[PDB]
Amino acid sequence: FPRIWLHNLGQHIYETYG
Repeated sequence: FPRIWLHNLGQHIYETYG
């Protein structure tokens, strides 16, 4: 489940387009 540490990685993308 992406909910694991794979979920915090999605937050990085936001900074790239933030």
